[PDB]
Amino acid sequence: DTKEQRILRYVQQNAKPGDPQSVLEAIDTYCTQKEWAMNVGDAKGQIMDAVIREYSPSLVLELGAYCGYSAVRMARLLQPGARLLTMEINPDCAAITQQMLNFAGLQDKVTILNGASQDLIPQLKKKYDVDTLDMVFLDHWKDRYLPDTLLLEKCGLLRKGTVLLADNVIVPGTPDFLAYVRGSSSFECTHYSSYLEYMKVVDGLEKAIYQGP
Ligand SMILES: O=C(NCCCCc1cc2cnccc2s1)c1cc(-c2ccc(F)cc2)cc(O)c1O
Ligand SMILES: [Cl-]
Ligand SMILES: [Cl-]
Ligand SMILES: [Mg+2]
Repeated sequence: DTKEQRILRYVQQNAKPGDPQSVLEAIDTYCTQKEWAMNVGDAKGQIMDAVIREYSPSLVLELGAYCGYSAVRMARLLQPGARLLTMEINPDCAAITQQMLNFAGLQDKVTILNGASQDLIPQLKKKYDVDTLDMVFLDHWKDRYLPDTLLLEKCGLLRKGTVLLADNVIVPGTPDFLAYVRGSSSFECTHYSSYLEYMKVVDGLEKAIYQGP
C-alpha cells in the first residue's frame, strides 16, 4: 500500500467517525510520528481556520486536495448550506480524499473533483453551477498558482472581495505568484509567516484579496 492509504487507515482506526477534529488530530499524529506527508498541517491550519472564520465563505474552491486534510479543516468551519469544491489530479488521492470526508461526516458539504485545474476551472460555471467564488485555497502545483489565478479571473469566477489563500509560498515557494499579486493593484495582500507542515522550517501563507479589474 501507499503512504496515503496508510494515513487513511490510521484515521479509520484512531479517529471517531463523524468527528472532524479527531480526523485532523489523527492525521497530524501519524505524520509527526510515522511518515511525513504534504498536508497543510496544524501550524498553517490554525491560520487557515482564523481566515475561514473571518470571512465565513459560502463557496470555496480548493486546488489540490491530496488526502483531504485541508478539505476537512475548511469544511468543518463552513456554515450550514456552504460548500467546498476541491480539485485533485491524482485519482488515488481523489478516492482517499472522498473516503476521508465520508469518515469525517462532511461529504454533503464537499464535492471532490478528479482532474487538472486548467481543464476543470473553465467548466465551473456551467457544470458545477458556480457564479463567483468567495474564497480559493491554492495548494496544487506551485508553478500553477499564477496561471490559475489569471484563468480564474478570465473565467469570471472572481468578484470584489474574493479571498485567495496560498500555501507554500516560501517552501517550496511560488515566486512568480507572489511577485505578481504583491505588485498588482487588483490584489490586497497579507503574508502570514508560519512553518512547513511537521517541520522546523519556515513557510507561510499568502492572502490576496481580489479588488476587481
Ligand atoms: O507539491 C506540493 N503540493 C502540490 C501537489 C500538486 C498535485 C496537484 C496538481 C493538481 C492540478 N490540478 C488540480 C489539482 C492538483 S493536485 C507540496 C509540496 C511540499 C513539500 C515537498 C517537499 C519538500 F521538501 C518540502 C515541501 C509541501 C506542500 O505543502 C505541498 O503542498
Ligand atoms: Cl492538505
Ligand atoms: Cl504542523
Ligand atoms: Mg501545501
